[PDB]
Amino acid sequence: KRPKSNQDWWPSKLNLEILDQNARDVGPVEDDFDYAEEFQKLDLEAVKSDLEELMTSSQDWWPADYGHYGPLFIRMAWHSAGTYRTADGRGGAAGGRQRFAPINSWPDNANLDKARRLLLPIKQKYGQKISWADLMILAGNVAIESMGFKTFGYAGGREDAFEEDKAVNWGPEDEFETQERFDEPGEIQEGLGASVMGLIYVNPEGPDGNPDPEASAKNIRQTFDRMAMNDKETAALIAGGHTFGKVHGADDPEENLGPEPEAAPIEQQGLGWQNKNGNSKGGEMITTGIEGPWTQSPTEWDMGYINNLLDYEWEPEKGPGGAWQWAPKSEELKNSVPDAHDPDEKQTPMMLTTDIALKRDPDYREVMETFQENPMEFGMNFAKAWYKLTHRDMGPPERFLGPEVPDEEMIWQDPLPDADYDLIGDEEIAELKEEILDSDLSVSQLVKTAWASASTYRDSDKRGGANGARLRLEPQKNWEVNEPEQLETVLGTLENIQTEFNDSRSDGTQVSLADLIVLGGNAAVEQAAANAGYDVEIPFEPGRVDAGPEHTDAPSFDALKPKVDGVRNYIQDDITRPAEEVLVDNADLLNLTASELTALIGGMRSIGANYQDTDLGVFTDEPETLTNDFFVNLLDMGTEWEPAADSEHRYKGLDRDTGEVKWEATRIDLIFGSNDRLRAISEVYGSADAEKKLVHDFVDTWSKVMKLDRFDLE
Amino acid sequence: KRPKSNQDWWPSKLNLEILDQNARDVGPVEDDFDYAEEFQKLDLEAVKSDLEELMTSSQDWWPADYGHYGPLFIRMAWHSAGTYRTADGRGGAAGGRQRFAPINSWPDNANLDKARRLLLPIKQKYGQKISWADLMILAGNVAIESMGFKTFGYAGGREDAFEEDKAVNWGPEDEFETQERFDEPGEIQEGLGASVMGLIYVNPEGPDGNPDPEASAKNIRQTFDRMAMNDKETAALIAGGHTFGKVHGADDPEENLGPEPEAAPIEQQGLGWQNKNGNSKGGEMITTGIEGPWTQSPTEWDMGYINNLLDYEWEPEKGPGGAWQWAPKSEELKNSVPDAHDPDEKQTPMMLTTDIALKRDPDYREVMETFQENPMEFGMNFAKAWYKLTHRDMGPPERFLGPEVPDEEMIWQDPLPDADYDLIGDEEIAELKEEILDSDLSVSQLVKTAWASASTYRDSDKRGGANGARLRLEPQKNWEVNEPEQLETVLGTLENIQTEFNDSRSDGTQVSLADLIVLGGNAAVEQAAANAGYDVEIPFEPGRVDAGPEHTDAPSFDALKPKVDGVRNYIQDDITRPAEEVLVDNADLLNLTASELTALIGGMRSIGANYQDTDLGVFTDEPETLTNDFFVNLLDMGTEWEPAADSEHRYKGLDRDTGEVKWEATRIDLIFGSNDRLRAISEVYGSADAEKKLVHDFVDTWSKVMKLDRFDLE
Ligand code: HEM
Ligand code: HEM
Repeated sequence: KRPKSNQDWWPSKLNLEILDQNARDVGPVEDDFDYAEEFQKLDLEAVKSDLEELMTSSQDWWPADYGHYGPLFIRMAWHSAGTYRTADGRGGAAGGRQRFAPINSWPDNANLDKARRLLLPIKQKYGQKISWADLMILAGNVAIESMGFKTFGYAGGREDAFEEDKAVNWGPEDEFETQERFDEPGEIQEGLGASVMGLIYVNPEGPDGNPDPEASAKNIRQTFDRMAMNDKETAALIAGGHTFGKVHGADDPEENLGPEPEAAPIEQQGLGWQNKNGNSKGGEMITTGIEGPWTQSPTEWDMGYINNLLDYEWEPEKGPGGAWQWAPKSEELKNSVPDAHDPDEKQTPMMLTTDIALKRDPDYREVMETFQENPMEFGMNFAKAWYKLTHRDMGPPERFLGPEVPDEEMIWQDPLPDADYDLIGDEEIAELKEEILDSDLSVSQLVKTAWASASTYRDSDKRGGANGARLRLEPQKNWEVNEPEQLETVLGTLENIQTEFNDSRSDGTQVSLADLIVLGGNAAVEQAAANAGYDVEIPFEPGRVDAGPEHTDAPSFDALKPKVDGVRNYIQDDITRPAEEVLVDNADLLNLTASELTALIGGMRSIGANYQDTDLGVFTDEPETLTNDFFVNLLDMGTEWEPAADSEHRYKGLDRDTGEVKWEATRIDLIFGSNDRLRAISEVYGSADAEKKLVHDFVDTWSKVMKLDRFDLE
Repeated sequence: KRPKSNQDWWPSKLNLEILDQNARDVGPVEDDFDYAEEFQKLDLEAVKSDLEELMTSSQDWWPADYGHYGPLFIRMAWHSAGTYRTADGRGGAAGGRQRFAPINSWPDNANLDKARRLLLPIKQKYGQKISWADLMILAGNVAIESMGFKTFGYAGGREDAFEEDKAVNWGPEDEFETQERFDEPGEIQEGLGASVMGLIYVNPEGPDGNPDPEASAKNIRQTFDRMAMNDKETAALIAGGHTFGKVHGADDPEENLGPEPEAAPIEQQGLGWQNKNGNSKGGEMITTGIEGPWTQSPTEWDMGYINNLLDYEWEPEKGPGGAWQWAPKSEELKNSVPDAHDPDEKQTPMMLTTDIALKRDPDYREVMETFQENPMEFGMNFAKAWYKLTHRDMGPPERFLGPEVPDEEMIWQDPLPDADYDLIGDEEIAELKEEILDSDLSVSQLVKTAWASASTYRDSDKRGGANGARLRLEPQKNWEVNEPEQLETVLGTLENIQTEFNDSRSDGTQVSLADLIVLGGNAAVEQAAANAGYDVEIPFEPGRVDAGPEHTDAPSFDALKPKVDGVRNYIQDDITRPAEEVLVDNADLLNLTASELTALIGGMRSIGANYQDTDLGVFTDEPETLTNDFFVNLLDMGTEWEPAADSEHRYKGLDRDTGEVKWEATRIDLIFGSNDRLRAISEVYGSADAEKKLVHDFVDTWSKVMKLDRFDLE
């Protein structure tokens, strides 16, 4: 048989495997392989041209609906991106992870295995010059254009992954298609982008299986919100999407379909959901168990969805697949649509409960009425929403590659202004460094501030970072954890230095505040390393610009607000998970390994950049002196730890003999002396001959983070 | 709140996580770090001195029994190495994985956490000069020595790991201290080195908690047997070991012992089994539940154990912990032992069912009585057994470091003779290759033999390999998988070449057959790459020697016989687990990553090197031509797969269109097209631009395997 993981014996075991994924890069791709350069060689048109032909080139193992694969492809692209949550920036189409488990075997993704397979020849024909990730999205764009609708634009740059993202928590559900995340529609558990396990957003039949339109709209609203989309956008996407294709439910899924890809027989070769009677189906295709098309020309762009929905009355019912769907009360629409694979046959259009919801909900109804009224208005709303949906997790404008990239930059891209001046030289740097070090700013003020600036970055959707100095703008400048008043004192001193330096210059040379913040932090760290007798030259990359409120959709940054900050030992008093889990989860967003996280926090405590300047976890007598004191003192058996009475996050380190309190700390600090893998790393650094190693590891990690968002020069 | 791994949703999903461990090296240690080197700097004498000192430096947080930690440390090293199994070479102490879960939290390791803790100060003092793995075994040694007994020797070199070995399969059970592996004592499930999940070998209370000295001996023998130990060794170890220390269990641990390390509070800093009524008590100490010493002088080496067990008779009785144990029927030995912690108290000796199993079982008594007669024979066997027990998973002599390594090289180290001649230069290396390609031996044959010669290497215990050429000796020359008669022929031709080469040498240069075997493969791989238009030169390391049958424990090599071999597509028709699972398991013994495996096999099928020259998986038109034809043809949807009629491992690839039989394959071939992650790699290599990459990735993987045992170069 198979082994048994440690998570099985102890459920609460810290999941450090998410950090290990950051150590190596599974897959056969070279380390020095620059995907950007490869795509830069791709001939996008030839690919789009080939996809054009595929659109109507039906293979027998999965005959095209209406002799056109367009609709199916669209559903595939939309699902590839639709798993995206704003809370952590994970999911999405950035890695093309729909291809790996568990996503590839999600109920909602039924038969998308066949759609991906169809792209296999083209994918092999261009090879590394196009990722599955970029390809699935482009397959949607081409599909949409081929059926008569122009797209706002397209961009390449999405690098394929070679495994699932272990960091993503898809929910508490223990079974697919079931939910334990909401008691009332619109009341889903924090951080989740769906209302049901295995589904992209909501249950197509209605909440909890009930054909309640009004209720459906509440979950549609919340789920989409948690995906960075409003009413206009949601309505446009749902309506523009269902303008094409159909839903397949010839018969009940729970009896006619085989195991999902992951549970399928090896001779299936990655496919799954094999239909008992056959998979080369047409008039018997089953996907979700719901049957029928939405419009009269499922392969053409038009006002078919909106007109069918708004101009006719619909009644709930049980379809041939035994699932909820709606039909018209009139005989006008009956048999007005040709059968997906048959000539001598017509089909009556249908409507999902989630569709009736755009009509029953009063706000979705205004928006929909507007659209029906102005096709041009609905067209662009859909064009722009589609473009945002499929590029939302790619990062700033610098990352979007190719000839079809819109000259216009959207706000959600968190655009950065150009630096219209000359970059400071090696001489100005040392100059400004001393200037800063001469101010009344402590090493802890400079470190804390630079940490607040760069720590907002998250590798999941390439958002945040220290470039742009958004830390001084809303909402970051007012986040509790950034100690607003404290931050203001520091930012003032730096802005003055920026002004003074900018004025005295007589050659167009200027220095951005965003740049000074980080530099002032490298200086503080160097100084802390100097107070311990270590000469270190921290690499500084000048070039960061200062973004303005006009380049910041303030409300969207609230998503990057940390609930826990290891480095500053901050724990919001309401988190559900234990501090350490969030610690690890946040660490993963900064691409840290268990070791890098360990060196960071450890080195930090010796310095003392704590929130509200506490001493929690500061196991040293010489603060602002970079040493391995944290590990040495933490591991001292002479000291014993116990929870602090009437405390929720505080712990006391007592002398096992005298009983006297020696230190105070949190789970963030203690986790490195309890978890077996981490304690093992704390022993290396806590050894008598490793201080220099720690100093250097801490610096490396500190430098890595400061530059995380420096995409332009990667 | 934690990501529900793909493991739960699909309990049968291939576990590629073990191959992922080979892609990266978790832990804060530099790539260019040579432990064996940092070790050479270590003043071993200083370490031993501090170790003997620590032996009588009791810590208030865990008082030293009898005022000496020696016995406890002996157990620590005992359990540290006693988890080794010859079947896969896993377990052991060569990595010191006792520190990591699940091992560190196994019921049989209760309180061993305090034992490893007592060694923290020392480990810290010496840092990278001594690994935890080497320190634990060195502590057991030093523990015995200070108790009047010299050790046969000691060798450092065990590299510290920073995580468990996810590749180890400890058993099918779903709970600790319960077994579902054996009905009758001695009918244990093959592949397992213990009779009960969570134990090192067996249950100290006898099979299923039943004090049946006879049945206990039946398992005591199969366990030690599966751990490379015979009767004499089994008796000496157990007896010599129990000549020290006692068994603790003042009360029932089932109700007086806190959570095990992994499930203990964070304040307990990695420690576990917190005594409910005072952990610093000492007098009140609970570990396994059984209470009492074996000898009247627990801190003195002598015949106390064998004397008490043989000179008197014992009877069953539930001890002060609810566990089965024995005591003297006669009241002569009553209070013959001083109390471990109470200066004003005495205590009566006790024996475990495992200690009575040695008296009852025939072949055991014979040994025990021979020992009692000759105290020296007991010594020579125990000393040598203790040395074999703590070093058998470290590899050949090449890997034994330090100033205390015995000069006499043991048989279990699988010694290799010294080349008594001059190596061959690039000049001769070139000739030899051109000469092997002039023979009538085909690429297939050459490639196949080289693989048979090296594939036996396993990273777990560093055994097997192409150096020594055991392939031509017993038992390997007669392994079904090697095709004896075929192997016979190939070697003959190679030997004739070795001959004609050595005889023509006007100097002292001579070529081993071992080198020639590997030099044949390399040249054959280059030829195959040449027929594909790629000119490649594989790096070759001359210097291997030919081992003789004299210094070869033929029987102990059966554990290296594989039941599956993807390169040659060999599948034993008795393997319980699915072929692909074994394929992965073995690939881990070779330290290959998902990618490497994939390239290896895919490239190999284009060459055609199957067991019995079958056309299984050979999806190519031009064999012995290294290309990416395997991936191109495995991925072609124009082909459909299905299980073969009346065949266990066979699958046929028909033409979706015609229905004509296109290819034939086995799960080993088809897995690369079914598993999500593996398929991701196959698509890379099967692209219209991957061939050259595959050829190079193939050579590098092949070149790697050929050198797995070349420690001498490391
Ligand atoms: C409130 C969120 C929505 C709900 C619950 C939902 C619903 C569903 C259901 C149940 C199906 C049928 C699949 C099948 O049986 O084959 C389908 C697909 C389809 N979806 Fe939607 N979806 C949502 C929206 C979106 C968006 C946001 C768009 C695209 C911008 C779009 C896309 C399409 C197209 C083109 C098809 C038909 C594919 C074909 O004919 O193969 N969907 N959807
Ligand atoms: C069939 C195999 C054996 C069984 C099931 C077994 C049994 C046990 C158990 C139940 C304990 C006591 C744990 C406790 O209460 O603290 C103990 C330990 C002890 N064992 Fe064994 N053992 C085997 C053999 C061996 C071997 C081969 C060695 C090492 C050469 C060894 C040496 C020791 C020592 C020195 C102690 C006492 C530790 C102390 O004072 O704290 N044993 N054993």
